[PDB]
Formats: sequence, C-alpha cells, structure tokens
Amino acid sequence: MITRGEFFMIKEMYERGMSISDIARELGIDRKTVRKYIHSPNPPSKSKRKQRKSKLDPFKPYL
DNA sequence: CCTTCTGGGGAATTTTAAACCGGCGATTTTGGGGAAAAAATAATCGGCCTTGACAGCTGCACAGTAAGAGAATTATGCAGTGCTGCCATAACCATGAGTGATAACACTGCGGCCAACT
Repeated sequence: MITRGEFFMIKEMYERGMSISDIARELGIDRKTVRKYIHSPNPPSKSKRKQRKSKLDPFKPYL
C-alpha cells in the first residue's frame, strides 16, 4: 500500500538506473515489495472491503 | 711536437611503472516459507454540547379542472308467439359378452345371554 508519491518515487528512481536494493533501503521498503511494484500499472493505495455483520442486525427489521 | 684525456652521438639493452583484463573470493539479492508485530479499518461505547418544543387546535377560503353521483332518456337485446319443415330417436328383433348371482367353506361382526361389581 505504498502511496501515490512512494510509488512514483520507486518507479522513477528505478527507471533512472539506480539500483533496486539501495532504492528499497532509501525508501524503507522490503526488496520483494519494491521489486513487485516495479512491474505494476499504478500506485496501489486502496483496499476494498464489503459490509460486515453487526449487533443490531436481528432487531433492525423490527426497529 | 707527440701523447693522453674527455665529450658527444647512435645503437643496444634493462627495469619499473602504469593500465587492462581475467580469475578468484565475498557479499548481496532474490525467492519462498513461517512467525510476529504494527497499522489500518470498522464497529461499538460513553459522554459532552447544544437546541427544539412544550406551551388549545386546525379548518376553512379561493382558484381551476376533473370526476362522479343521481335522474331522465334512448338503444338494444332478450323474450314471447304463431306456422311450417326436417332431423333425431325410438321401437322391435337377433346375437354376443359382461356381470350379477349361486354353491361352499372360512373368517368375522352383531345380538342374546350370563356374571361380576357398585
């Protein structure tokens, strides 16, 4: 979940010719994570989750 | 008057410094698996801050359009009646097939009789 700026920085510094491992060191990210993000379309910073059960569900129709 | 010393130059050789390229040893990095920790997200909890309402109640008036409710009128479909013709059914006889009936034995249902308890 590296933010827009983090992903932009990773992609740019990698494409400039800078080595990937020291890129990860500089940005404080795991080498596997950085390498995976190298070949990625756009910055991933969103997680989608659907609704979940609550306590007032059985009573909701009655209310 | 003569001899010896020295110096310059061209060629041959040697050594050391520098740079490249290859080989060898070390660390790094990538990938996968397992555990631990952090953070993010959602849900649930308590509580503070702020304000609306409760103060008789709302039914009516006008505007225009549309609908509808009741009564009178009209159209139409059903019904009723008479006369004639055609189709259906019914009546009889014959023959075949199905079912209700009859005999016999076995099992079960109902009515008459005896006994036990209150």
